[PDB]
Parts: sequence; structure tokens; C-alpha cells
Amino acid sequence: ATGTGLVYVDAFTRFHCLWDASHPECPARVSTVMEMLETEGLLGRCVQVEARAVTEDELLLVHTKEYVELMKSTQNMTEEELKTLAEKYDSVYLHPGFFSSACLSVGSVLQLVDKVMTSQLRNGFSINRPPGHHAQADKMNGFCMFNNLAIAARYAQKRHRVQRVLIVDWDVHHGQGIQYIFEEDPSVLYFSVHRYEDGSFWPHLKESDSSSVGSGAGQGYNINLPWNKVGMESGDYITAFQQLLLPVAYEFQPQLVLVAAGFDAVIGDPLGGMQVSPECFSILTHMLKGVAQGRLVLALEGGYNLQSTAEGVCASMRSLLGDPCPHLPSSGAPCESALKSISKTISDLYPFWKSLQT
Ligand SMILES: CN(C)Cc1ccc(S(=O)(=O)n2ccc(/C=C/C(=O)NO)c2)cc1
Ligand SMILES: [K+]
Ligand SMILES: [K+]
Ligand SMILES: [Zn+2]
Repeated sequence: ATGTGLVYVDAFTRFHCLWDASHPECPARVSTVMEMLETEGLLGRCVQVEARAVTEDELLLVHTKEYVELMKSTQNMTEEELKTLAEKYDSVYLHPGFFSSACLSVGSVLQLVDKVMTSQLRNGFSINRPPGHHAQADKMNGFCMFNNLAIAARYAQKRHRVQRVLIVDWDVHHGQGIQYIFEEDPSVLYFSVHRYEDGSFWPHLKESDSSSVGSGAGQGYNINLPWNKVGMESGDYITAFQQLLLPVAYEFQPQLVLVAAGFDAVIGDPLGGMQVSPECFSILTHMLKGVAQGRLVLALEGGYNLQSTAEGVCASMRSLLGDPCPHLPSSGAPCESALKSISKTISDLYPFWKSLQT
């Protein structure tokens, strides 16, 4: 009843890049996380929750039938056919076990949502791969096949009659797939903090700027915080959460919080270029527990330094378990660049949120 759920299955390690032995999205990502959770004594304090395969109908909450059929067919393809198809998308690989593992990756999040919404667990973390936040209605993208958290949000709405879901994406990349799926939807609030650099950082989209606030019925319910300098630190994230994200979150009154919990913003990541201490994520996780009765589910997205990502997961897990907020190595003030970005996003979202009108 008062526990923290954890999902991990060996299938999460049974796919990898056949044609690039050094691809950063690899099985060692999750096995290293699991090893550190054990050596830190955190794994044994969690409630083990079994994974399950997403159903076709659940995938169709977000993805097209044509795309689901195509992805289902990759389990029977030759390596040459997998490479030919993978190259039709931006930055993906395929593997005979990718579809099977991707279905368990979605399902792991749904399993935690079930436990949390029925008050059987307080919160949970899925240690899943492949990641999801770049996947789109009809295409793979950015190492992702299915959009784990977008499916989970719509599942929570359909299965548990949740009205409002908050998705917080602290991966260093913009989860444009999530943004696109919910762009016109005021019932799912999407917040992303990400490296941008005027579009020079992948995925190079103007829609990743803070001027993209949602459209149609969804205006105000998409919040982008783009960083335009590398080297951001814990203080930059803490400031953004205290004065932008959490004021909006309390005004929105979500009934479930889903976190796209990537750790490629952590110190040492080979792709992210940021300097956030892993301990920062204990603090960010604590803040999110005050909303939605603490009904909080984290799911692994990116993070490609094996040690840094494990440390980030552990720091988040200590907070889910209710351990004391840890002292931070560098509790410095935010930098000028971060403050410019935060001010501009606040400016763009001001008309929609009373809690930002200060
Ligand atoms: C093939 N070798 C060189 C690895 C590689 C390095 C860089 C790029 S990239 O810059 O084009 N790119 C595309 C997607 C992402 C991020 C994914 C993510 O982490 N989401 O969380 C980054 C692609 C591939
Ligand atoms: K992000
Ligand atoms: K939205
Ligand atoms: Zn990422």
C-alpha cells in the first residue's frame, strides 16, 4: 500500500544494434542501473511489479494501425531488411527482438499506473528500454518505437477515468513525439526542459522553442524550456521547477504525474553536454510528489553514461522511497542563460496560468 513499485525484466536486454557495437542505446544501460540499485540496497526496498505486453488496442490509443502492423512485422525480418527500414527514420536501429521488448517497455509503465491509481503503491519506476518520448503516431524516431508515456497517459484516462495527466520530461532532448500527440489536448499537460541552442541541438525543431504553447483547444498546455548554453547545473533545474513547473502543476491539478526520466542531462553523459549532479533528481522528484496525491510514475528515457544514469536513477529512487532530501554538492545560483530561458518561457505561458502572473 505504501510501497514504491519497480519493473525490470530480462527482455529489456535482449535487443541491441547489430551493425554498430558501440551504439549508446544498449543493454548495459539497464543492467548497470539494476546492479547499482542492488549494491545501494534500494532494489530490495522496492515492490517488484511484473511487466506485461501492451495490447494492440492500447498501442492504437496513440499509434496508427498501419505503423503498428509494420513494427509487428520487424520480428521476422532479415538484418538487411531491418537496416533498410531503420534508415527510413531519423536515428533508429532495429533488431528481431525490438518489437517484443518495446511492447514490454510500454506495458511496464501501464502496470505501474494500475498499481498507483488503485492505491496499491504510492509511486513507481520502470527500468525500461527501449525509450519512448520521440516515437510518433506513425514513425520511429530517436531510438524509440512506441511512445511509452503517451500511451500510459491515454490508458490512465480510459482505464482509470483520470481527467488530467501531467507529463514532465527532464531528458536532455525534447520529447517532440509527446508534444505532437497532445498538442491540441488540454487534458494532458506536457512540460519539457531540454537543450536547444537555437535548434542546433537535435532534433533541430523550431517547435522545441518556448513559443510552441499548444494549439487549438490545447493552448497553454505545452510548456517548452529550451536551454541555449551547455553546462547547465542543478541550480538551473531547481529554479525552473520552483518558479515555472510546480506553480503550473498545482494550478493544473493533475491526477497522475508521468516522468520521462532520462538522465542524459547528468554530468558525464556523452550526448547531453550538461553538468547536473545526479543528486539533483532527488530534489526534483520530491517536488513532484506534492501534486496528484503523489501518484507519480517514472520511466527511463535516455541517459548513456552507464554510471551517471545509474546514479540518477538511484537518486530519484531514494526520493520515491521517502528518504531525506540530500545535501547538494554545488547549490549554486542559476546562470544568466538559464534565467533568460526561464523568463522567456514564463513570458510565453503567462496568459494561460495565473500562478505565473507575479
Ligand atoms: C550513431 N551514433 C553516432 C550514435 C548517435 C549520436 C548522435 C545522434 S544525433 O545527435 O543525431 N541524435 C539522434 C537522437 C538523439 C538522442 C536520443 C535521446 O537520447 N533521447 O533521449 C541524438 C545520433 C546517433
Ligand atoms: K526533455
Ligand atoms: K498538451
Ligand atoms: Zn535524451
